[PDB]
Amino acid sequence: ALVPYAQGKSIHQLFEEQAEAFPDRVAIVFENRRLSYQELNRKANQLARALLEKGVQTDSIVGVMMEKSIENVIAILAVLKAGGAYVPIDIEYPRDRIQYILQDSQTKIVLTQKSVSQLVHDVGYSGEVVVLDEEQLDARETANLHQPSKPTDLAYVIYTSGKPKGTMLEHKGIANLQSFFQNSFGVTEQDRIGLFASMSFDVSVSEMFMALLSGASLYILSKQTIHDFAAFEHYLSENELTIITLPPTYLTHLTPERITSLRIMITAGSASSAPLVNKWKDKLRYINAYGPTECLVATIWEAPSNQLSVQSVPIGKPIQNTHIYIVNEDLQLLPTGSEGELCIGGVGLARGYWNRPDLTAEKFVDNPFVPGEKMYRTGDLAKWLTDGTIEFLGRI
Ligand SMILES: C#CCOc1ccc([C@@H](N)CC(=O)NS(=O)(=O)OC[C@H]2O[C@@H](n3cnc4c(N)ncnc43)[C@H](O)[C@@H]2O)cc1
Repeated sequence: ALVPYAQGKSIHQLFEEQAEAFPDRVAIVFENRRLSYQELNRKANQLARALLEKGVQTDSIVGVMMEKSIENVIAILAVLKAGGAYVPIDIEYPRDRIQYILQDSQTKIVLTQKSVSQLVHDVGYSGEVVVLDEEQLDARETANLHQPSKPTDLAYVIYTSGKPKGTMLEHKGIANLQSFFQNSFGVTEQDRIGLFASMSFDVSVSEMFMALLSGASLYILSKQTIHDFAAFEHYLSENELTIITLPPTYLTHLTPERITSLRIMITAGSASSAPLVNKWKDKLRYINAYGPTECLVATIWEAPSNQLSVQSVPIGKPIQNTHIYIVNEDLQLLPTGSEGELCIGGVGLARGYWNRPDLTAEKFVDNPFVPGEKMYRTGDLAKWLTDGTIEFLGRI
């Protein structure tokens, strides 16, 4: 790779390495409960062995219908360790949408919990249902499994909206992001990282593995904490959280003077205004992160430090091992200042859309610039600036 990363390693392999180096460090926090890296890893291994016994294997797609919680993360890690990929199904989606995802994904096994069992019943799911807080796992072996794995194996299928489509992401993209987070944000095991997004929104993937592939601690925010801006600020300050990713629409309601310990604020998913950036960029490192679900994150713009106010907010430059092409309708490259479609190549590109071969071929085209690879057509309008940053301009 152009930029070094842990090539050849799976997500759970990278997590296991952190658990070996930082066994007694806090890995995950939810309300009054927490687990160390060693405890989290052992519990994930016990559940992974149960999942293997039930038949989970390479490119098994496993539904997860759970409340955000420590146990939710145990389940994700266990699916990966068993060799499968997870499909997160937010339990607050409407019943019609849950049923569509279950049917489209063709998953034969759904991981849930006692408080969600009735919803699994009421959506009519006829596959295998594992109620995790009814399974007896404590007696199972806790060592790592070392199942066969390749970086090109599926890691997760996340649905977006035509009809919702299951976007298929492999391990390699997240391995590259481990290296990106450590190089570009300087993430270390000392960091304390909040988890804000729904597990059905791929921001949550970034947040979870930003912590757990670096030895840092992951603080899963409760619904009560998110629902009250003052409670959110108090939680971040009392727990001395150092990194958080937010929608700009949430950030606009927060008070910088009430957050004590953040060193990085990332916004993602929509544009931040220049006045919002100006309000935060001198209190901490403000980062605008852009990307489609089809590659998680594609570009970032960190507001340059110790500079006067900005009047606009670029989406920045491609992250490591990722390439941006701004092209016309004939996929020809445009010069600086010309508006065109933002297209993406790189190690984090999705495999495509689950059981949508024509749509996949339409959106993941042959990369004209790198023979043998694919390039994703985002439908986003953009242009280059002469300083080499990109301006997001809306939809084509
Ligand atoms: C470090 C770190 C993690 O960083 C990220 C960054 C982006 C993502 C996205 N995958 C989140 C997202 O919104 N995905 S989405 O599929 O629901 O929507 C993608 C579209 O949203 C818009 N978008 C998306 N980020 C922007 C933007 N920063 N400005 C302005 N429009 C945007 C563009 O239209 C994208 O094509 C996740 C993690």
